[PDB]
Amino acid sequence: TGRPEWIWLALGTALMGLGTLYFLVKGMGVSDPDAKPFYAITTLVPAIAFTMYLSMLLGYGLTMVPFGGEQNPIYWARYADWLFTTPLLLLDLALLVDADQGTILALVGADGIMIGTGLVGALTKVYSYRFVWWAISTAAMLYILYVLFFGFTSKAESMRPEVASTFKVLRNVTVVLWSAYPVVWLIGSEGAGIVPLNIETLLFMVLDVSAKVGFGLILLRSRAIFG
Ligand SMILES: *C/C=C(C)/C=C/C=C(C)/C=C/C1=C(C)CCCC1(C)C
Repeated sequence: TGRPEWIWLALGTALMGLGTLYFLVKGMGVSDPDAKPFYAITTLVPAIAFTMYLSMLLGYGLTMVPFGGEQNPIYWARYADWLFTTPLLLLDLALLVDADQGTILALVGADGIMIGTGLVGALTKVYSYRFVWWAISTAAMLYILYVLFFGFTSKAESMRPEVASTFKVLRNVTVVLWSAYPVVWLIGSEGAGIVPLNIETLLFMVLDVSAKVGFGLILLRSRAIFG
């Protein structure tokens, strides 16, 4: 179809694929059992992002939704990606600060709501309602971020300065990147359609890749993954 954004899809596929292979080889060569968890989870993020990025590049994960008097292109494959990749990244942090089971449960659930109402809004035909679902999805994200900032950061204090310092970095990267998605959605094709689809795809690959490959490298290169 030669759509104005295939350039960004092919670059995301390439970066996600590269990060996936490096983590895979870096994780399968480690003998520390207690380290496997982090490597398997971290390699699994790029992995999923790769496949979904490849599908969109090939013309899938796309559907036209009617609203605003137009037939808007909605790349739904993104949510199929985020549904499994966000809670997995949340788990990496949870296993890092000795996060309690009840906490992990609440974070995974809130995350489920976030992507759930997120896709529903992106598929809604009543323009104004799309922003209703967007509003609920965003609130769920702020909850997760609250727990990550106030809660998780407090537990990372019972760790060594090595585990507490690696978490603050991953927490900071997660807070900055996750915070930008709702805005990108709001002013993009799923929202006010102010920023064209090609730019939007560019903004997402940068965020996706930074929050996945950029997240994995920091976590896997550190020595705080050695329980
Ligand atoms: C690898 C992907 C990552 C780390 C994705 C993070 C995605 C978010 C924090 C997405 C948030 C959204 C909202 C707050 C509301 C509107 C719809 C979403 C799903 C784009």
